[PDB]
Amino acid sequence: FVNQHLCGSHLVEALYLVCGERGFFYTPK
Amino acid sequence: NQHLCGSHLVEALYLVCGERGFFYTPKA
Amino acid sequence: GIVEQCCASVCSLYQLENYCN
Amino acid sequence: FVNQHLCGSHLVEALYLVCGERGFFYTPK
Amino acid sequence: GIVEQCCASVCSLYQLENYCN
Amino acid sequence: NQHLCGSHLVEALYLVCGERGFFYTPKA
Amino acid sequence: GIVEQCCASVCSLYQLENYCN
Amino acid sequence: FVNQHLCGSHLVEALYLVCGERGFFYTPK
Amino acid sequence: NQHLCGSHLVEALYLVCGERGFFYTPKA
Amino acid sequence: GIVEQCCASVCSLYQLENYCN
Amino acid sequence: GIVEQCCASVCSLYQLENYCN
Amino acid sequence: GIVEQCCASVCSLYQLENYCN
Ligand SMILES: [Cl-]
Ligand SMILES: [Cl-]
Ligand SMILES: [Zn+2]
Ligand SMILES: [Zn+2]
Repeated sequence: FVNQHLCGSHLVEALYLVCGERGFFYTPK
Repeated sequence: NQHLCGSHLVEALYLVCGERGFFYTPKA
Repeated sequence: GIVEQCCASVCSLYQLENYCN
Repeated sequence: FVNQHLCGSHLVEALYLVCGERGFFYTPK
Repeated sequence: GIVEQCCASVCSLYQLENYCN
Repeated sequence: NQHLCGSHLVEALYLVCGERGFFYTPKA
Repeated sequence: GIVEQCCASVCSLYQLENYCN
Repeated sequence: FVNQHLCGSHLVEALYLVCGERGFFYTPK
Repeated sequence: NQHLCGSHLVEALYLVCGERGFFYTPKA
Repeated sequence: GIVEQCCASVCSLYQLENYCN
Repeated sequence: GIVEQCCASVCSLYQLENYCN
Repeated sequence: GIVEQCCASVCSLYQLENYCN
């Protein structure tokens, strides 16, 4: 895996791909 | 209304919620 | 949950707001 | 709903989500 | 218009509703 | 050729049409 | 319409150009 | 077809749409 | 694990591979 | 190929790395 | 946090793993 | 190359055709 630059909707796409059926929390500062 | 599934469901959550944040929990 | 309401069934953006923090 | 910053393909995704089966016109200036 | 507002600034989903059929 | 549906169909329209604009009309 | 030609059936990017303004 | 400004994931989406079942190589410099 | 198809499969490849580049070959 | 392993079946991001250049 | 790191800088998929259930 | 042209500048779908199998 590479380091990624991920803003906005791209970040939540990445979380979806990583977490899958486990689900995830999106929590911006 | 539309069916929103997987990556499309979370992009709709981002849209609606934005910097409020959100939770995506299939198991719920 | 969300998958049942929005993916299996259909839902509005208003319904989607229920999953906001 | 929050205010959104939406450029290019992200704007048309948003229009798709809002308008749904109603359809929509994409008309940049 | 609202289109350009969205990208240079911010816009609401309500504003986008103006573009539906 | 591919099947292009929903959000994928409009992103293909954006790509092809760009600043010409486009119409997406399922009812048509 | 577009859904029948491009989603139900398949279509080329050339066919897609028919929906440009 | 119009000229397009395409970075990152948007470029690979475009390659997918153009190439289809033919497949493609993504090769950044 | 999830099913990753079409445009979703290549965006997952971009994510994982990045500036390493990748190949998408359905015929393989 | 990738379609069989990742789309038809399922695969991990580790499996996806096998298609990196 | 990692969220902001991702957008202002870079982040790993490993870091994103911290946000799963 | 064309890849970098696309992001720093603009490119055509025709140019992208050069990357298909
Ligand atoms: Cl972007
Ligand atoms: Cl899909
Ligand atoms: Zn983007
Ligand atoms: Zn999809």
